[PDB]
Amino acid sequence: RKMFRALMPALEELTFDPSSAHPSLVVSSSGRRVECSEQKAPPAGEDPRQFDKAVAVVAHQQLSEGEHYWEVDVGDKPRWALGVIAAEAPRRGRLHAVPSQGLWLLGLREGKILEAHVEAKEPRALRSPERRPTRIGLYLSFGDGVLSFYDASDADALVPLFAFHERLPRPVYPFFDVCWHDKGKNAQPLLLV
Repeated sequence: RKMFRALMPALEELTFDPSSAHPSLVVSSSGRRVECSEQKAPPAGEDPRQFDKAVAVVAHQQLSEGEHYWEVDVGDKPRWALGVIAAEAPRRGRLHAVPSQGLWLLGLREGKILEAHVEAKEPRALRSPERRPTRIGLYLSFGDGVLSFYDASDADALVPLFAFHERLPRPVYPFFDVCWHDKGKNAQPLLLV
C-alpha cells in the first residue's frame, strides 16, 4: 500500500466547471467544492454541455494522453459516483452508466455499497472492505488504457478498489456525480483535494 502511494504522479490540478453543472448544484471554494443547493431548482440551460438529469459536473480540464492522478474527498456522503466521461458522450437526459456509452464510474449507495459500473445490466458490488473510505484516488493512464480507483483515506497509503482495463477513448473529463439529496440525507459535498 505504501508503494502505490509513492508510484502515483503529482496530484492533478482540477476545478469543477460551473457551466457543466446540473442546475441544482453550486460550485465554490475556487472550484474545489460542489454540492446541491436546496433552494429553488432552476431549469437547465440549452447548452448540451450542462447535465440536466444527472446531478453531475465535470472538471474544466480535459485529459487526452499521459498519466494522471487526482483525489476526491467524499467523507460520510452516502451516495456518489466518480470517474470520467468521454468528451463525445451525451450529458443530456437520463444517462446510462456503462463504458460503452462513455461513462467509467465507481459509486457508492446507501453509504455502504461500493459498486463498479461495469458493462452489464447490474453494477458489480465490491468489498468496502474494512472501513468506509473518506477519500477516493483516481489514476488514469492512456498509454496503459486503464482507470483505477483507490481508497486514499490514509495519507501515506493507497488501497486498490477497482480498475477498468479496456482501452480508453480520448479525450475524457473527470466526472463527479453528487446525486439527488435524498430528502436531505445526501446533502454532503464532493471536494477536490
